Amino acid sequence: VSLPRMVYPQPKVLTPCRKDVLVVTPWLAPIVWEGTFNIDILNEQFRLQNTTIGLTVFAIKKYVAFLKLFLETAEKHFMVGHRVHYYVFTDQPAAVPRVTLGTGRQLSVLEVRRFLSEVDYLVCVDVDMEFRDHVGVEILTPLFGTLHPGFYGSSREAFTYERRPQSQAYIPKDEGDFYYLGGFFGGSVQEVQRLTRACHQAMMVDQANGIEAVWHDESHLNKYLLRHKPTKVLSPEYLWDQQLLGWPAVLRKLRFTAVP
Ligand SMILES: [Hg+2]
Ligand SMILES: [Hg+2]
Ligand SMILES: [Hg+2]
Repeated sequence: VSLPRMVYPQPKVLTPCRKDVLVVTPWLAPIVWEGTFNIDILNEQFRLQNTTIGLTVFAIKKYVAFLKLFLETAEKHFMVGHRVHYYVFTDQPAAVPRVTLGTGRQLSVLEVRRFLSEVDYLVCVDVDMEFRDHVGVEILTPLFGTLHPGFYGSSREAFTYERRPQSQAYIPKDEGDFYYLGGFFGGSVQEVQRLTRACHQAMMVDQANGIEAVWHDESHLNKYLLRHKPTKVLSPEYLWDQQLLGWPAVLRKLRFTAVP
């Protein structure tokens, strides 16, 4: 459907949006930084499609204690205005806190195909986190990864990829675009299921061969995103640790952060 009339600042062809950072990958995927997007335009596009976003978290054992702050802050910052379905995977269904949700937002508790019928996009994150600023439809795309906040300025030789050729997650020293985080990725339901299927299969082959990748699921994620380039990449605004890394000039917003 057509966008409505909208009044906003004209984009300037001869003024870059950011001169301090890379805003597009060599495969022409945007790298999402503050200042690259007009959220009013994007909200319109995604609302006109009545987009539903699934947000998945695993909260096992002691980690169920992090759900309250996670969900409360998500209510304030994650996809506000859009349909959201939270999926909490937990071994303790009765310990899930009763958090008040905005309209159009729901939570399912899954004790430890349906995703295809219930949501358009899946976003997969860690529970021991909090939202501190806007995380919205600017991230949505067929497949996205997030730049690890400890490695975004590193050479590829310094990336902590799996370096043993015996592992399915093996990446040699001369290969690699970025170091993506295991704790924040997503995409269309189809692409996320493809990713998780590929990673599960690679992990089985490694297990059969007596090897475990150096950073586990993150190592396999990195191999997958090397071979299947993400259609957007999120900047470290989208997963930061202020205690460990401070607040550099390059970060105009800290959107989603570690909870000590
Ligand atoms: Hg997921
Ligand atoms: Hg896996
Ligand atoms: Hg993976």
